[PDB]
Amino acid sequence: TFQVECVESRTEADQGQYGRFSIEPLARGQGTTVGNALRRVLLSNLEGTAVTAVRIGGVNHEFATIPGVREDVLDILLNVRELVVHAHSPQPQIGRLRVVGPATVTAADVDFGPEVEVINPNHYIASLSEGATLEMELKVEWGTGYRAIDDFLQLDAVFMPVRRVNYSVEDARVGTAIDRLVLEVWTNGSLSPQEALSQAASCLVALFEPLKNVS
Amino acid sequence: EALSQAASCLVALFEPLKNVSTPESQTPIEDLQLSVRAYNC
DNA sequence: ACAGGATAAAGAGAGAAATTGAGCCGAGCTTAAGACCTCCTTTACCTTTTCA
Repeated sequence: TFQVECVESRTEADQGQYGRFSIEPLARGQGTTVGNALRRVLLSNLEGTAVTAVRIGGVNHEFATIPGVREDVLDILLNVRELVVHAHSPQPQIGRLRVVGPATVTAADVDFGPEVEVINPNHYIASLSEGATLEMELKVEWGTGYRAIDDFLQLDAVFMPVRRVNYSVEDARVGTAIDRLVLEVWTNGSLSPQEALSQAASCLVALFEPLKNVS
Repeated sequence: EALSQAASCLVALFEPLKNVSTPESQTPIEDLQLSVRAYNC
């Protein structure tokens, strides 16, 4: 019997949200149990969307250049691996970019479908000079956890909605040994930290439920 | 039964985090129809 | 060390004083209910002003 209270919530400019929760009173040793389980589930067992592959018109390898584009293929790939998207359908989607001329290519230029929302609309991707056309095709998939790899260039997508999890255990002794959990959650903005916390708790409850009524 | 009790404790531990995260009394005393004396006091 | 001698300063003996506490009382004191007299309020109806 405890009470979870969001002490603080923020929305950093990069659209990355932050939250801190105080959970108390917890019995001695339960703070670490809850904190570690929540951290593992949040960072490893939440679903999210990320750019899995990309095709660029004019190149064929990661170590290649694009005439008139300040960055090369590698810089664009790294700038796109951190592009944050959120899909409303379990079906993989394809977005198309075709900016041209002097321009700063940001996330807003990607023509995703109605089912894909770019969390940060101004996310630097490339900088085109005069008489340059950047033709790009991005593929968005549904996955969990950072996933390194072994036509379309395969990418090491970051499916994680949650960016960072920290927890600390204090002592709320009034006058036994009671504990208090302080949980800090940084999310990339695709989910609020309260939605990420709710989904992590749902996964844990679903894991521990069948271990109760039989064995 | 210890495995069952431990699982029950865990489920009860993570349950609160699953989804947690009258017109007559507003009447001004003028409508009480008090005596002018009581009202004024 | 031990014995004798001189002395003053500190105990025992008693009653008489002064307190003292103890019972046994009724005089002082408190409590509660009811009645009961000033002071005040507010009304209903006026009279008495200043003015168009």
